[PDB]
Amino acid sequence: MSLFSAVELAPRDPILGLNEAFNADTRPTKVNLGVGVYTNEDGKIPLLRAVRDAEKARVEAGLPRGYLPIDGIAAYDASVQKLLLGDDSPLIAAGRVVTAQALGGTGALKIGADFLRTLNPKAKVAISDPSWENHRALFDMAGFEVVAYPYYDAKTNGVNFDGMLAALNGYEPGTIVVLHACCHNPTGVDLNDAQWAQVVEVVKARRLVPFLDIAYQGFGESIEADAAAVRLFAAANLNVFVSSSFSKSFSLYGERVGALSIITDSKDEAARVLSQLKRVIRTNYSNPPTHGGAIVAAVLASPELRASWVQELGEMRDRIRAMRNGLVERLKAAGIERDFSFINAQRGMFSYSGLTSAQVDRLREEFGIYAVSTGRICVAALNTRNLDVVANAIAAVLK
Amino acid sequence: MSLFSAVELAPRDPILGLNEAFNADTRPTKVNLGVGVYTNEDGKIPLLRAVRDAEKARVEAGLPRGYLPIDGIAAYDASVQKLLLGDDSPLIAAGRVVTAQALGGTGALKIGADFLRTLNPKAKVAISDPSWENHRALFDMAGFEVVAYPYYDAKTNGVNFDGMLAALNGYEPGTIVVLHACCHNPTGVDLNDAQWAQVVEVVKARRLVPFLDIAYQGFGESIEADAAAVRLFAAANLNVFVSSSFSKSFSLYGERVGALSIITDSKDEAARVLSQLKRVIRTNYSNPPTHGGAIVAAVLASPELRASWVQELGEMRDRIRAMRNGLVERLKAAGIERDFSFINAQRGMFSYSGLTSAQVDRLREEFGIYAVSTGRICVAALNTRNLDVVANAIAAVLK
Repeated sequence: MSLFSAVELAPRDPILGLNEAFNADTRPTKVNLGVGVYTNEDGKIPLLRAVRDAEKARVEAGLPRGYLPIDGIAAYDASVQKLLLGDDSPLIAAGRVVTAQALGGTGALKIGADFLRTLNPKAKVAISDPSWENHRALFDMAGFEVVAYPYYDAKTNGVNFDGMLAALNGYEPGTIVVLHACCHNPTGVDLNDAQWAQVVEVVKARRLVPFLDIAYQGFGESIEADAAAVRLFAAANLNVFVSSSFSKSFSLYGERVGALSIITDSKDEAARVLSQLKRVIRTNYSNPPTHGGAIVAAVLASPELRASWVQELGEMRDRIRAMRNGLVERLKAAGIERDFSFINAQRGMFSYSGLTSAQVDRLREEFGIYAVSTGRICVAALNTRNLDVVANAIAAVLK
Repeated sequence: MSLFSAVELAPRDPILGLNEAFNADTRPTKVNLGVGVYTNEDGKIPLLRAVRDAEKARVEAGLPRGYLPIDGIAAYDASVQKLLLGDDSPLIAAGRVVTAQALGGTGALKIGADFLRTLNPKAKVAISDPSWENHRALFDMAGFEVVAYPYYDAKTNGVNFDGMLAALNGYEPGTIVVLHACCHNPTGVDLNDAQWAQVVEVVKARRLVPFLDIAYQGFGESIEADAAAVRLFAAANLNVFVSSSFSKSFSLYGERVGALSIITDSKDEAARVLSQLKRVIRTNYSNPPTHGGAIVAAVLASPELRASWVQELGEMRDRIRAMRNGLVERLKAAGIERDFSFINAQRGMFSYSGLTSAQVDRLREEFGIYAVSTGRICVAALNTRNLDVVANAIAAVLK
């Protein structure tokens, strides 16, 4: 009968079990492919040059640290909109886009979810099959029933687009559809620009609410190309929600730098929407933190710093591609039955390897190489120092 | 039929209107007593020497920015507990205290509220009459009905403590009672230590859930004394929620550094409670920002920095005291018959001046002194350069 006596232990994230086993493994050569960050060859997170440079310049200014506005640093908010929509967006010019700084991509999703709940608390939320675990968890906690649209096709290592479109073609008006812009998490399987056009047409025709989640702008093809899906929705004169993150693109995970952007029909509608979004932020955490956002805003505003960022993010994009192709080449040379060509078609930090749970267990026990029970691997955790070890271990497990 | 067509324009924050008026006043002797932050003799928000040093050390170290644990930097959480409960707390030793890094005091209130809603969604929340405006808004948005206990007594400039106790004695088991630990915001009227003892007794007897809000530890009497209310609840073996903030005490408003602490009955219960708190954090913003928390942790861990902080916090405490007494002295010298003793009895950044709305209007129009319509003034906005203009204006409006 005490206040907490009925409190249960929360469900364990299945990652915790993987990390526990990895950590207890006394072999000095072990590889964790279950992570969700981009690492360097020492298994550590890089500090980007543009970030280091910006921080060094800013700390010398010794600035006071009063509160930011509820919706964050205005210049940051403006730079985010241009990064997403393009410098010459007519929506920006018409004052139709609302952007609030947020606590990463996660925070943006939350503030969007909470605002959406006030608009129509009977709407359902549709996510990809499968999706980044916190999509379902976040929207369910925000009060929504969550359903999944067909997406990943294990038989083809691609997208079951027919199943996706058929699902969308059955959703009721107001259903919130959570769409990865690119670099699908956790599978790496992405839609092409033509499949995106069909998605936009159905969302429009059925009055669905698209909620784009763009956490990897720059990891797919290019900074500009990776925004394509967001811009297609923008061009369609839809109300669109966009959660964006700089956690990965700036290697700034732990500073919690993202944004929620909403496309509205008018300046007046933008003002009303922002006014309500401010309430939802203020009663959660008042106003956002300064450091991360200030640094991203500084990098984006400086031609030199921005060019350094573009270059480095491109090197990260390209290293992932080199690892993807190196794994494919090696598994081919190894004489494996399974064709791993799909690894080059998948994009971003992850791939669904297609290893069975049994094969993943063998890979761990026999070789100290840790993949997720789903077959997920973080290709961003491969480097020239472990690539051959990993490829040879896979070749061994696959017979 | 459009998605946002029913969205209303939220009511605008009245303080913005006051600030904009203040900024549109051309009189260079104007003073804004409607603010909510500490400023120094020079009228600036201070960057504390200890923070300057910790920040410089952090940035120049060139450190990467991986994700923090969901519950933040463990060393920071540990330092918070000892700051609140004392180094030799037997509850800390027994593993009974849960502490999660939070997005300021506000964020701590939010995570606590969301957790409480899962425990018992029918509980009501009782706040002081009056209270920091975001108390009512935050708990309402989190799904609670909010009531107010009698507290500030306009006729005595003190506390209606009989009314307060009568209210608590009428509340049902499970009622969450939000209690300012010291430096009451917005009145500056605090409970004495005999009063606190009775509040603990009633909370215990009536099975109420105390939620302490300690945003000004160090601004009342001392760092240790200011935690007395918290320690009294801890000593009574009650399950107590504590939102603590470093926004004011470290002058780190814009970095969002605070914490939620919860006293539980056992190490096992602490594990189950923490796990649930993690779930509430993860589905909100995933994990907290690093920069401000790293700075606080460093200050508290570095003897030389901690000592600098103690000194400088004491100087802020002492400057407010100097402003309160300097105001009282000048009003007496100006020949005001009213007893302003209460300005010296009241503690922290705010006082209710007792001016009527119409007297506040005249202070603005005639003298360019901007007070809130409630008569609230920020005594930390006074300094030696504006004390006479403020005292002379107040005297003019009071015969």
